Amino acid sequence: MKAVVPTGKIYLGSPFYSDAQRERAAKAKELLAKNPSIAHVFFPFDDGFTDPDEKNPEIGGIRSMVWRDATYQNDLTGISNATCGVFLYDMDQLDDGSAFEIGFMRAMHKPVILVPFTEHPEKEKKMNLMIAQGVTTIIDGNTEFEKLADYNFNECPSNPVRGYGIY
Amino acid sequence: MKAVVPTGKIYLGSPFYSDAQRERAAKAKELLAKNPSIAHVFFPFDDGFTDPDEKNPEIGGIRSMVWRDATYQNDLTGISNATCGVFLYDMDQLDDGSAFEIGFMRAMHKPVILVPFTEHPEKEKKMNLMIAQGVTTIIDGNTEFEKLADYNFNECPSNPVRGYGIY
Amino acid sequence: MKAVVPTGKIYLGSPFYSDAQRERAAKAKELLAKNPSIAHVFFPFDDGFTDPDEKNPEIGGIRSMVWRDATYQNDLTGISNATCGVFLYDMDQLDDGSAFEIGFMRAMHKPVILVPFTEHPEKEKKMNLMIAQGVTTIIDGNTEFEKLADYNFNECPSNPVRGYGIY
Ligand SMILES: O=c1[nH]c2nccn2c2nc[nH]c12
Ligand SMILES: O=c1[nH]c2nccn2c2nc[nH]c12
Repeated sequence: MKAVVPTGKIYLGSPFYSDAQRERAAKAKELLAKNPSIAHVFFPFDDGFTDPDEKNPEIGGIRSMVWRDATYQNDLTGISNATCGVFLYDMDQLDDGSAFEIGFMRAMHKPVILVPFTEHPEKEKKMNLMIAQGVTTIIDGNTEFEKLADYNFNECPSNPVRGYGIY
Repeated sequence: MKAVVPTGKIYLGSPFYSDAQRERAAKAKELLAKNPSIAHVFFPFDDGFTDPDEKNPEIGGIRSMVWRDATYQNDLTGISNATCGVFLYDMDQLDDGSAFEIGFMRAMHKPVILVPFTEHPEKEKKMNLMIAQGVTTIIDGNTEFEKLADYNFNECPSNPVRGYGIY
Repeated sequence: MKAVVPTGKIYLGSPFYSDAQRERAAKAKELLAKNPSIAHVFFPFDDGFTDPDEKNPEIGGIRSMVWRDATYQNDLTGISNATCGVFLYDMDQLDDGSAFEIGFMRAMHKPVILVPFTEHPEKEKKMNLMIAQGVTTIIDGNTEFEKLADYNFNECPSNPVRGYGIY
């Protein structure tokens, strides 16, 4: 039914190194900010843990175990707090972090919205079975990105992945 | 304590074919709508998934696997998002869907409010052990239905099933 | 990133026998009430279940199984509804109830804020490995209690236990 207050709490999973990825994430953020069903959005790369004992940290890049633990746990906490996952999913460069997180959320029985992106529509349209069956809602990033502004995250209606060859 | 905003998110479980069942559901919805502790109510039958490749689908009839998956997942998603379950539970015609959902929610450690209905109070008062022990709060549907309007769904105080013979 | 509404739902775990304990709980409650990230706070001892069939029940005495079940379940329900745990943790008299609840919440992947108190700073600073590693954020109760008023419970940033000997 119609929610009295917004209840949607989104875990936004995405790689964040290159341009386009960062641009995708930013646009996703604005779109979600326009959605009246959303109470909160968590994006892992926004904040960050600082290890006082960590000298000259990179990103390459050997990191302290304290930093690793704190950041990983910040992400798991984000998944725990979240009601649903929204993943900006690069089909050209598969991100195993995002896949890990999708599997994690599905094991918790939480709904997962997959938002796939490709710069090669001329190439074969294929998906790993675990992703294709694991995700509960697909919203195409190249053609339907704008739907993130209107999607009812209070209820997260299903939309099974179809039209992808499956391996 | 007193909630700053309503936090109650209800999964409302009930069969929805017959008259009476539908009436029960409607009254339940109104009562819950009057409750200030509730942020959201999900009722499985309100919306629906439409499989484009499904021609002339019948309730009770053979359904496509896509529709089955999407609908089942819509319910599981509702259970996931919910903080608690409220089941309009017909003691005269046992619904195994509702029982399934009760078990699912209890396995997730979520509280379950059972709202039993009978058209034969003069008849034997008996309940299956898994339901009687599984549910955390009982509110009699014939005599206490109205309590759905005032019950504090921010905290869901317990009220164990008593007065039922157990098999 | 920034919440549209507060989403923090706190399970406040603490013993409630001594005046010192009750005072800690009270101050904690007041501090949390000032936190704009918090939607709701649950404290187990605030309310109570009353077993009509229980004659002259005594705190610390033999309790009816109905009371035991209902009360235990009220706590588990509090943990279920909660997004995170905040534990007023007496390092001088270890409370196994609170520890139980911490383990329960961590098994559910929920974040746990430990707020340790000691009146014997002269003694060695030691912690059980399961508590030190189980907890996701430590806020010292003796020196940093007030931080409960400002902490962002929408996201619950990590802060690993350091400075304690580990046994
Ligand atoms: O720096 C990060 N690398 C990274 N790989 C996977 C998740 N994350 C993550 N979340 C927050 N910061 C980071
Ligand atoms: O609500 C309670 N929770 C709880 N955990 C451990 C003991 N207790 C306790 N004793 C009386 N009421 C309670």
